[PDB]
Amino acid sequence: GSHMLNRVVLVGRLTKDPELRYTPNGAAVATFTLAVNRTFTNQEREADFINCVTWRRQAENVANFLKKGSLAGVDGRLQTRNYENFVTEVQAESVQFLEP
Amino acid sequence: HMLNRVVLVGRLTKDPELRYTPNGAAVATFTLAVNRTGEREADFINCVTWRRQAENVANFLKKGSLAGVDGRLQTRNYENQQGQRVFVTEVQAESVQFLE
Amino acid sequence: GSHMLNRVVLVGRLTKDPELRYTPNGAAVATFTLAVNRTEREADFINCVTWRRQAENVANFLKKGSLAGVDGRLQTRNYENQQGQRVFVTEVQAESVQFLEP
Amino acid sequence: HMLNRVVLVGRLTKDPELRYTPNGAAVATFTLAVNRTEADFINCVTWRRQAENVANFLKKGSLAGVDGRLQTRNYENQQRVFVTEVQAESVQFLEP
Repeated sequence: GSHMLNRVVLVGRLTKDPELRYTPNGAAVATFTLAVNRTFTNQEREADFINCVTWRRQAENVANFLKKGSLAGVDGRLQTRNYENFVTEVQAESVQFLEP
Repeated sequence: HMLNRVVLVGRLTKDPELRYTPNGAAVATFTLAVNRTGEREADFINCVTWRRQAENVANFLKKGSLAGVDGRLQTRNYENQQGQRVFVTEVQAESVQFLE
Repeated sequence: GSHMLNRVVLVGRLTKDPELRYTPNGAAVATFTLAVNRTEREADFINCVTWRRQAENVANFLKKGSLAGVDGRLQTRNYENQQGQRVFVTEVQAESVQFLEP
Repeated sequence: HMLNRVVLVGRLTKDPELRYTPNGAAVATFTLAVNRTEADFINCVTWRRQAENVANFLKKGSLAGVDGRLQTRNYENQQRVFVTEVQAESVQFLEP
């Protein structure tokens, strides 16, 4: 592929504790959902709920330091896992911990 | 209130769909295939654009055309008629870029 | 004239208190510099500029040491100085400023 | 670390400049003209495989996409010189 860009940057709050597991190849994987407030206001300020996935030390740092309600920033890519009986999620290659 | 930024460059998988709201707001939708580099080879992102940007999409973009998007990631999740939670993730394109 | 994208997103700490000025037409304009840490140089100094309501909020809520997030565009204002040498200016025109300690 | 992400799409103003470091690492610099929504002229830098691709694929006026980070750098002139550049992790361009 030529001329392909895919970049996402989000800051939000985890809706619940992150879920850490390990893949068959032993790679740690931490998942979590990020509530990101919208810019505009309707009628009430709605939010968007974005599923994120992290890998290896990134996933391990997430599991140890981030909890429900923690503020976190992610930098990564949009990835899809559509199947037939669509899924979209953020593959976060960097996670910033905005709280101590 | 919180950071939310998406930038993509890919190629439309089909011709864009255009429609005007009864009040005259143009809304155009399309799906961007973005190639990666055993694992998945590409991702397919649904995009939404409004007003002049949407009229540009409909007049200049077709299946296979190269297009770039700059916007935010939003969700429109809902509960279907069968009590099942359905997840909808889309890119609200604030700016659409294309050749010519 | 077609196919152009310009997007910057940063999180950093203000190295100094923001400076608030007003244009000849009365528009508020606030400037500030962010220290953006890296993963021998430890952080990059990036000059930011904001307008109107965003500038008012920056002036009221952000001070030296405040953590801030910016989303905007890269802009350049290069010129020729008194001695005839070109000097290059790069700054972030922030469309939105997130205050991470309100 | 903190968030620092830049994405640009523009046109090279000049042919890219290919240099090498003492240990043989390729380094390519170029300037992207990005029209405002009048244009901005942003200096970019890339390394190694990406640098080699820039050198033998991009020329004056070529369209190029950049994904990277906003950084500052030091390099003596051929006086101390300080520059603000986009460090490109990936450089995208149109199939030759």
